[PDB]
Amino acid sequence: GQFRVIGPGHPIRALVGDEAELPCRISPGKNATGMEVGWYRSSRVVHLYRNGKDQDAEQAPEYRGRTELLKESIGEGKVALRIQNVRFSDEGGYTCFFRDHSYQEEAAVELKVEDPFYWINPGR
Repeated sequence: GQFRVIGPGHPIRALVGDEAELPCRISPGKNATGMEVGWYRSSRVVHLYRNGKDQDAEQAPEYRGRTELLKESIGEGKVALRIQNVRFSDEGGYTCFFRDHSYQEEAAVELKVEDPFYWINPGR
């Protein structure tokens, strides 16, 4: 009962090739700089932050060099996962979590993907 984790509450929409930012915050708001904060696929680790820095060695391959965790507001308990070069396999559910020692809470976030160039390279 220390805190709950809340997402945007509605799907984030992105076009193929765009960057997409998925937000998550702890409530009540408090400093999350010292917590483990992660994102996984709804499990496959999309991005993980712990001990003050992104843990590159702990994320999956389909996301290496393709993610960022925006931490400008982490001192207020807010973060956003930025996925670069969105593609259809990125569509769907994500789980964001915040862990403070033995306590962990999470939220579900959805990404919807539209291909603005759906008409290219037909017939093969």
